[PDB]
Amino acid sequence: SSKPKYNPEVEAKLDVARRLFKRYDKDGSGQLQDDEIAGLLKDTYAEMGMSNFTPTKEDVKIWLQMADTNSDGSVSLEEYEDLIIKSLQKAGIRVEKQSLVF
Repeated sequence: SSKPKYNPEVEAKLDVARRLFKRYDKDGSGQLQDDEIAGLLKDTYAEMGMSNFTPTKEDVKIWLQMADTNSDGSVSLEEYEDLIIKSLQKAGIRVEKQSLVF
């Protein structure tokens, strides 16, 4: 019903990641399979001026487990952005999410 409250510095990075998602999602399925992720990293890496290494079905697997919460070989829009959140924390971006006491 209600969504959390993230800082303006967080969404700022989540926006650029949103376009990159659909940029590869041609099937419009809303999930980046091990294949769709193969080339995705190549671009996602360019964001940091990286060499844009070309991994394989194996490497992509270890990367999928990080983003994907179900590790079902599919990273949803919400499952992908999160991957950048963990990095944004160390990158120098303050983020806050609605967390209550269990």
